[PDB]
Amino acid sequence: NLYFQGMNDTIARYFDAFNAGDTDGMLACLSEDVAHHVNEGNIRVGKEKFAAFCAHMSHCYKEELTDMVIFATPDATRAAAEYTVNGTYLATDEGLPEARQQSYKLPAGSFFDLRDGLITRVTTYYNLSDWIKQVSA
Amino acid sequence: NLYFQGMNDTIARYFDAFNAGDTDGMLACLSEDVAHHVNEGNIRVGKEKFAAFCAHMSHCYKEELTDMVIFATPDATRAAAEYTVNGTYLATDEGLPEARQQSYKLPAGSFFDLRDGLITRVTTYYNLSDWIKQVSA
Ligand SMILES: [Ca+2]
Repeated sequence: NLYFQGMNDTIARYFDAFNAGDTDGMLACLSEDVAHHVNEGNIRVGKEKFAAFCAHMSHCYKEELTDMVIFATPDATRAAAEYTVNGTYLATDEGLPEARQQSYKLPAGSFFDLRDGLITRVTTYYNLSDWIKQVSA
Repeated sequence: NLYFQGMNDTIARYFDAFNAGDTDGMLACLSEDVAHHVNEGNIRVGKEKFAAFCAHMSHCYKEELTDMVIFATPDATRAAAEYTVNGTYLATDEGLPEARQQSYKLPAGSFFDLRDGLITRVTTYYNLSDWIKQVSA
């Protein structure tokens, strides 16, 4: 059971870009065939969809990630991170509770597939019911 | 880029025990103060609760985990695992759909804290909406 940094630098860049509000930096970390596995949702393929997804998030939420742990990996083609999402609910996300600038804080995690240093798959996990409880009410 | 070896394979033992249906083996991987995060509002602490929880699972589901990838930190105090859950829904779990021996397959992920080689925290995520869709079919 050997572990190393693998392609973790890409994962670091990705999250750093997120915290900077830099979608361009995030997109730069992704392969053209990127499969985004939406929590409690569907699988969205490609950068056009990803950019749209980011825009949507940018409208609804203002967030910063803290307590970031990017795990050592047994395989350069895989990665994992656990962290804390801190945010403000700026504008109502369709189907979710009404936004009134609620403050929230939630544990989260992400798993990835990589190919040659680019993320080919991203799966983000968090407890949606927990979040809903915080913003409802 | 250097490597390290995680010699104490507590996480692997834990999942191996799970697969073998050996709750004793799972319990042995945990600290007396283990915090089982079902959700924010519901953190079950200790081995008595965990054993009851396994009995509950044992009643409702039969599952095997495959495609296991385990991640670590150099200090050995944090870990993550991504895998595939393959099961049969044996008996109804309160608030979930009716059990009819439906088969299901879905990805899942777990995050752990460890101290002195024992699991002190366990959190597991998966696409619940997807699961519900699968068993409702
Ligand atoms: Ca046993």
